[PDB]
Amino acid sequence: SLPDLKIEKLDEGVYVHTSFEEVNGWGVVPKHGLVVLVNAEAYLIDTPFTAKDTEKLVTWFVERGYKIKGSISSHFHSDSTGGIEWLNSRSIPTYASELTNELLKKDGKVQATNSFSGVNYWLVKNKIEVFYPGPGHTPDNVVVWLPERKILFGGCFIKPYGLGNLGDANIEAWPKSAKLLKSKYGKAKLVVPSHSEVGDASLLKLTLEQAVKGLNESK
Ligand SMILES: C[C@H](CS)C(=O)N1CCC[C@H]1C(=O)O
Ligand SMILES: [Zn+2]
Ligand SMILES: [Zn+2]
Repeated sequence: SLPDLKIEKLDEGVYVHTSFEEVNGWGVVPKHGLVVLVNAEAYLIDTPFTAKDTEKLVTWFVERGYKIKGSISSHFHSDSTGGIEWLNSRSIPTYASELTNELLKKDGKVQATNSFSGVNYWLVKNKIEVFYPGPGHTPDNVVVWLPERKILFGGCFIKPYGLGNLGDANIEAWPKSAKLLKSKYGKAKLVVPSHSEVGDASLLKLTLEQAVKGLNESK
């Protein structure tokens, strides 16, 4: 029996959702996601692994009087995009980078309805920003920045302890992308990784260090 979906407040207008799956060859993997509230509207940062969890997550917010305005997926893997098919079926707007959509189509998965290309994208002006630091954990990975709180959702890019599965990784690119991310978001109050506990800006440094080590052990 896996743990039930968890929803907890991280900051004003910000909640973290945690979902769990048994992953072949990796054991039980926890996935952190965010829900960001603007007025009476709610935005999903990453979907839980499954439609069932995504439906539960949406319901929890709908019950509390919020309209689900949009969803954004950090990268193509199912821990970020699992709910897209369901969200699309409910006509709830879904967002991903053009690269992520290309990779999804490739993986035989349902694509986000809306896509953006380019480094910066403001899902909500002045409140939610998507940033692409370049290839790392995957070619398409992006981070989400909340300026009003200085909270960065690292997603699966942030890897303090180990890089994890390198199957889709760009090992050569990653240290450079990490350096770029650290320079841009060193100011961050909080960093929320996908697969590990919430932390301060130091997670950016650790990720860069891990990325360099991985490339080296790699040579
Ligand atoms: C469900 C995730 C996809 S990012 C996964 O398989 N793993 C494998 C180990 C932890 C985590 C990771 O690569 O970050
Ligand atoms: Zn991944
Ligand atoms: Zn992941």
